[PDB]
Amino acid sequence: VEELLKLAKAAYYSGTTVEEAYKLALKLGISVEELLKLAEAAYYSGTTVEEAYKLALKLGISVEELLKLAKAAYYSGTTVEEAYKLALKLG
Amino acid sequence: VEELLKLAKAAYYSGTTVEEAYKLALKLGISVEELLKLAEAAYYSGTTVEEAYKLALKLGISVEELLKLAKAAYYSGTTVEEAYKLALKLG
Amino acid sequence: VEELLKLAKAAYYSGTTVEEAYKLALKLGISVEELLKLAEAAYYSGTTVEEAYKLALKLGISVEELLKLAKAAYYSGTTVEEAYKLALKLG
Amino acid sequence: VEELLKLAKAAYYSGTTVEEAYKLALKLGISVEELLKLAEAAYYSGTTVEEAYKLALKLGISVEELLKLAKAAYYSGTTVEEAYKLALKLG
Amino acid sequence: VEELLKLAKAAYYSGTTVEEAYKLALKLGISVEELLKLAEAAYYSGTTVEEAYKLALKLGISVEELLKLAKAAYYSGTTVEEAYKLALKLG
Amino acid sequence: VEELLKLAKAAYYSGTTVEEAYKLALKLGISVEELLKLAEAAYYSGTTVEEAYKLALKLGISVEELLKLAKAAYYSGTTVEEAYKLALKLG
Amino acid sequence: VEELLKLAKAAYYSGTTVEEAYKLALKLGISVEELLKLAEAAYYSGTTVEEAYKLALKLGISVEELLKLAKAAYYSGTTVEEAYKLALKLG
Amino acid sequence: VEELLKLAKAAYYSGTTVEEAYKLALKLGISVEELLKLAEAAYYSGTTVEEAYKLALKLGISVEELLKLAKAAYYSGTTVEEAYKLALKLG
Repeated sequence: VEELLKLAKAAYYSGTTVEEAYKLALKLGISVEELLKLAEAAYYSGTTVEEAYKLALKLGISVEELLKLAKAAYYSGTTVEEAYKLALKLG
Repeated sequence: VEELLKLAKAAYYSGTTVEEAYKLALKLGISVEELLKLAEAAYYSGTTVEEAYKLALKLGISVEELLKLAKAAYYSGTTVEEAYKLALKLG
Repeated sequence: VEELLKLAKAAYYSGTTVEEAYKLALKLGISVEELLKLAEAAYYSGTTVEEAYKLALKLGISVEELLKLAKAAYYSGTTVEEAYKLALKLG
Repeated sequence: VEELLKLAKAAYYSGTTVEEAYKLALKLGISVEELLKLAEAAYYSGTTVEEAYKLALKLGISVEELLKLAKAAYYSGTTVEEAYKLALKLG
Repeated sequence: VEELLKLAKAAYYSGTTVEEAYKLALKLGISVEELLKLAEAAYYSGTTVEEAYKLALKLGISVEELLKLAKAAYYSGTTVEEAYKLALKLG
Repeated sequence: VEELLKLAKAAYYSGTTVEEAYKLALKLGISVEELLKLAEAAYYSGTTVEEAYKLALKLGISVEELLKLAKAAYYSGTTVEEAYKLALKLG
Repeated sequence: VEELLKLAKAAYYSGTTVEEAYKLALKLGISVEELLKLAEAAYYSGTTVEEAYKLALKLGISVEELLKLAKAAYYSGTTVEEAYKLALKLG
Repeated sequence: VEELLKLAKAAYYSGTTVEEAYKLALKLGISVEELLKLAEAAYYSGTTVEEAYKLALKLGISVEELLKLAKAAYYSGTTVEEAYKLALKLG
């Protein structure tokens, strides 16, 4: 029932349903926790979940770091990529 | 004094007074913790506490599982029963 | 520096200054933690700190129990004494 | 990404940007944690981060103690210096 | 407006909304400061705010000590409990 | 030269020039500090400075409280008015 | 060791080494603090340190006023001289 | 709980565990503050904590001066010893 609640939260974030979220979590071969993180991230950044996961592999990072980066980017008022580049520019 | 505070929180949730909550806790033969859980659940679902407990026996579950089901149902925009059926449907 | 902050919080709650709070803490022979608890309590109940402390002895309880009783009373919409009587009526 | 988030919080608090915050952290030769602390302090006290740091050296104290003093001063309705003088006055 | 800002920080940290944060502050009968502390703690530790609070009562400690333990645990790469056990082990 | 720098910051925020900012600060009969606060606020909220000042009188508050409310609203993802109403609803 | 650190920060700002900075500090007969201020200024304005000091004598001002003028000019998007003329124009 | 956190930070910096850091703090007969300073220093210099502490005696200075020298060296791009020699060359 817990995973279901997580899925319901993710479905809330992505504006979709719970079944779609469930199939999407399988498609990307991930757990519901990672899916929820990616949901929060995608919501704070203003993109989709799949785009989020793709950017998460592109920059070669985990879902937590990506969520944190999406929050940070939301604060600073930029995209996640600009925020990563800024994270590296200062080392 | 702790149980009384629990009862006061439950009274906040259920919109009643503390004595009604106590007599209700006797009626259903439950503890103040279970009563408080059922209160939160009843708030998230939009039903009464007694209705909540009855649904908790109907579906043959605990108060905690019922609470989780009420949150899950609250996000997706359905009732607790639809949430139970969906909880079994996806395994 | 911490104890001073406790005194400043208590002074905020009781609407007085920090020196007054300190002297009140001396007068009643209590610690700044107990003073802060009694301050919060006094605010939730809508009385002074001294009234709160006197009520704490009247009912023969600790500062923690009194604070919990003040919270409970804040929720239920009654006095701390009525809440105590309700705490006894239900055992 | 964590340090970047700290920098984003500090940049939010100080109303500046994140790069400006980092360069400010270089100027004063401090860490991002100290920078964020000095930011909070500066907000509760109503000064800049640099002013906060100068006041922090003036009194020969740490950033944490200064933060506590800024909170205390914010509550009591005084400046950080009067709060220090009060910190010594009461021993 | 200040308490509201604290609630907004806590709501940002916990990834929820502000109203949810307030109702969460009622549920646990705590102040917004304690709520924010428990939020930070929950972030550094990787748990919920409620889980954080339960762990805070389990060990019979304050919210500040718990926050410090969550930071320590985040740095050292352990749980908050192992950090507590380490806090006692070294005396 | 300080007031001029403040005016340059405000002109940065409002996307206008320094002379316009100066005449605008006179028009509203305010100091440059209040103007800068209103600039930050108007930027975080996505409105003009005059609209900001008008909302600041409408709700009968100061410039600092309004800036804090604009930041909070920026975090929560709502307008300043909804944030004020939420600030009152919970008391 | 402090002055050396100031010199190292100044060396960061001016992009040179520490010895060049020291000999430059002798050349202009100034202290390391003034040198550091002039470094920051030179960075914000996009000129050299010597150019900065020469402009500081040209306009007959201190290093601090020149720094403030460089920031002010940096926001509005003009040179320090335009900023001086504008500083006098508005009184 | 604070001293434990200092030890955890130092353990982060030195890449070891907290117990190792504690035993190192005993071996060298120093406080956790000095240990943390020496940790930061050792990180900025790219050596171990013991090397840093030995270098602190070699040059006959305090932990603060050594940390400042490590920062300076980090900026200028040299070793702590070369930075010390530069600190003496300029008097």
